[PDB]
Amino acid sequence: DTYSVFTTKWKQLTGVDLTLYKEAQMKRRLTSLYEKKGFQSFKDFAAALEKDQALLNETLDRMTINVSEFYRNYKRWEVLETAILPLIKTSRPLKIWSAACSTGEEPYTLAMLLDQQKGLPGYQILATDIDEKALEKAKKGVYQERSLQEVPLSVKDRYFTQNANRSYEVKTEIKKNITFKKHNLLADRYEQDFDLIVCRNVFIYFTESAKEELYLKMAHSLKKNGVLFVGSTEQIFNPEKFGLVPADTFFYQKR
Ligand SMILES: Nc1ncnc2c1ncn2[C@@H]1O[C@H](CSCC[C@H](N)C(=O)O)[C@@H](O)[C@H]1O
Repeated sequence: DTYSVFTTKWKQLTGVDLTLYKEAQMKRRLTSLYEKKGFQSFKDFAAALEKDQALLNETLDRMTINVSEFYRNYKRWEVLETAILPLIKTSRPLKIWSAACSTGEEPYTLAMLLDQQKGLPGYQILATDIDEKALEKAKKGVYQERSLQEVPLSVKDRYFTQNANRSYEVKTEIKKNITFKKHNLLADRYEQDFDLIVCRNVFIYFTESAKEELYLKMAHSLKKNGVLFVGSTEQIFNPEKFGLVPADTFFYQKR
């Protein structure tokens, strides 16, 4: 099976195991991507990826639909703000994970939302992705207005400089609370004791079996009463089996 042989090679080069991704769907996206570059097989595509780092980094950067924006599904962030933050705040700083942060819109949202919380003891956000080019971009912190349409104007004025007409940059007072790190949700060790884990619009790529395994690792990585925030098409069935209780739509609390 040519995709089988290719999956083996990709795992060896990047540690990413495509057997843990929906097959028909990823197989089609990657066929499309090698064909656009005029490869004629996975075999030939694999050979180039081993010899061209840029092609490899480009391919990781193209294995999902990764366009993002601040406050993606804006009303869910008000839920987080009003309904969820009271459940998780304690006397200690909040420890947050933005798991699959892409170009950084999400973790920056989290930081700007949390900074507005007067008297919150502190906040710490780990922001991870497998895509190093997206992490590079997130670190730089420069966004075009298209990524900021849901940022309320006072928040945009407070936490970014506007450097040109539709070009803004996140201030250091926000960046300093975020650590951008290369990390594979499917393979790498998870830190522990998070108050909040935000993992949105990534599980959609994984097989049912792979994401079920990741819900249990996440439930484990939460402090008791901590919360998991998922994407607006995602759902965990029988959350009680993971020791999670649904808090509002798309939020799960560790009991
Ligand atoms: N195994 C894996 N571990 C970590 N990140 C992964 C991954 N597989 C894919 N990704 C990343 O998942 C991202 C999905 S885009 C979603 C970004 C953001 N959470 C939002 O909601 O808009 C991409 O940046 C892709 O690089």
